[PDB]
Amino acid sequence: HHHHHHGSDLGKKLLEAARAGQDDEVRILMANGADVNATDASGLTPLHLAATYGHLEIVEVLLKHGADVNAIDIMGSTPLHLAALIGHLEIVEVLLKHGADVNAVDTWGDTPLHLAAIMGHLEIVEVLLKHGADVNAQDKFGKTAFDISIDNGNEDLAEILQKLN
Repeated sequence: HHHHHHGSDLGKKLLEAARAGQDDEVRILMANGADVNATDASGLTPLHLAATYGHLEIVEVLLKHGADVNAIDIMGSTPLHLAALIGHLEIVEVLLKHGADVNAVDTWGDTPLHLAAIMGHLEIVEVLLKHGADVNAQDKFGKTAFDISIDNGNEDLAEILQKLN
């Protein structure tokens, strides 16, 4: 007649804390048994959510506790894709330092470089390239980061990418 914590429920709470920036709750939930790699049918893990929503401390805490840096969600996105899309530079850097795959592709063949390019995140583009992003990478639509940048009128970025390559 021993009762136990409800693991699924602690995982759901950990997802909530990671997206909302509740850094102490992240630590407490894992201490009580929450799966660092918890998810739901979306495949967004706590690390995906912390990377999307810009929570640097939480990204660090989750990685220390064994989060999969290269987890993929139902869209094929890794945490690095999401930090690159939303524009969280410091998190891009931390993910790369922990082994994030700089040329990971999502379900449409886009790399983090492609996503930083559409949103015009110049500093992130530079860090990705320094860490090995393939500037010539083509997504499933045949497009490079250069193509995406000029298609969206990101002329400062397109001018940079055209010199590389």
